[PDB]
Amino acid sequence: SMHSDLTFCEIILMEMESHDAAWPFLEPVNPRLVSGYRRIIKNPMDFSTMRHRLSRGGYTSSEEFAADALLVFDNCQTFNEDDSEVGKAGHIMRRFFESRWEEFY
Ligand SMILES: CCc1ccc2[nH]c(-c3cnnn3C)nc2c1
Repeated sequence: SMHSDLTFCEIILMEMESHDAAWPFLEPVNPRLVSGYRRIIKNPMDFSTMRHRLSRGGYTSSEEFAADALLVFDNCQTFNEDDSEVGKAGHIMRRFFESRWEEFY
């Protein structure tokens, strides 16, 4: 299970999930709602997958956790136009994440 040294990552992820701009990223991009996603995006990532991976010990380091957070935002900017609702949400969430991360790094 999660090592206590990563509790700060657990908190950041919780805070991300609570943000209104997080709605596109809470669960895996859902083929019932979004077509052609995995055709383009080879490494999907979302906050629920991160939350479960973190809790079960699937992140050894904060670097691995942050890499998955950045994958959420990188995938979003690959798939979505910057002026789309989901594209804008991704940029909000990247800034929110980086601002919390930079309190530690
Ligand atoms: C469950 C509600 C919902 C509906 C549409 C969505 N679209 C995206 C998304 C994420 N990254 N790219 N897209 C297009 N998340 C969504 C969530």
